[PDB]
Amino acid sequence: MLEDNSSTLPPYKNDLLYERTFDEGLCYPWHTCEDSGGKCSFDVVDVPGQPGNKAFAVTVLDKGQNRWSVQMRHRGLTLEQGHTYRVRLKIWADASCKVYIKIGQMGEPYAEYWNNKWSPYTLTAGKVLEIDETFVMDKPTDDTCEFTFHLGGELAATPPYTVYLDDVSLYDPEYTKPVEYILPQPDVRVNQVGYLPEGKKVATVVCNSTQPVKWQLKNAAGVVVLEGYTEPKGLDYVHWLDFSDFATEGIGYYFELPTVNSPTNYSHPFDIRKD
Ligand SMILES: OC[C@H]1O[C@@H](O[C@H]2[C@H](O)[C@@H](O)[C@H](O)O[C@@H]2CO)[C@H](O)[C@@H](O)[C@@H]1O
Ligand SMILES: O=C([O-])C(=O)[O-]
Ligand SMILES: [Mg+2]
Ligand SMILES: [Mg+2]
Ligand code: NI
Repeated sequence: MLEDNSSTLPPYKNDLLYERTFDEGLCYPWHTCEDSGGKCSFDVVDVPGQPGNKAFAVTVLDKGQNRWSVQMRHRGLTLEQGHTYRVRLKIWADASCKVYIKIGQMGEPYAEYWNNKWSPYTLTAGKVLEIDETFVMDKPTDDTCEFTFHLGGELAATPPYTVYLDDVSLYDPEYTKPVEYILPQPDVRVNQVGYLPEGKKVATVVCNSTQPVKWQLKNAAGVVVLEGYTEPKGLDYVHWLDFSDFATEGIGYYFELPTVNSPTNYSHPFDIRKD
């Protein structure tokens, strides 16, 4: 499920970005680009001092010739004329360096629609830069935009070092992500392929009760391997089911809500595994 249930960002459905938190250990569609001598590598890693939180981590390896020689970006975005966008992120580095952040066209003529008025930011070693601001898309609608961070050339410290990105968001109240319609879902909603052992794992539960409800994780053989109570969130009634510490690989896990008087009181099957 693409929904991230971030407890501090605006609604996922109104975000132009598809990955914001990285807490499940995945970064796609975020990716690097290496150009004109630039080299880098990437991973998703835990953040020291922030338990449960993971960050997109791009290691600069060769600065290359230009600032765009090393990039981390998210493509496929449409900025709409007359709309107001809110830009939020946390970025830091384990070497003092600089970064040029922009939202613009991915190809020629490379129009830039937000770019901190053409100014790079400075990332002092270990010090977090947090951005939270708005801009108006007053140019005509463009469907070739990317949210990108240029790290190369003159912006770069002496490699190697790593730049981290987290809770990155592009919010427009008048935008709703494209949708597929889905069949009525069972009461427990999971990621239908699954989770990495080390990733955050929060399922969504809908049920009649306003109060917490008993849940059991069973393996494929139907044996209970973990139990808890849900955490009620709001309106039937939406609850969260956090099983992040469970890390045991297997195929065909599923939940059941044993006390819930519902013929759909389970989840679909899913896997925990490294793939
Ligand atoms: O074509 C090489 C490379 O271009 C990258 O875009 C750069 C471009 O090279 C540069 O002329 C312009 O001023 O900056 C942009 C980036 O904002 C592009 O990002 C790569 O995908 C492409 O392979
Ligand atoms: O903003 C829009 O037009 C939309 O939701 O596609
Ligand atoms: Mg995600
Ligand atoms: Mg995170
Ligand atoms: Ni509009």
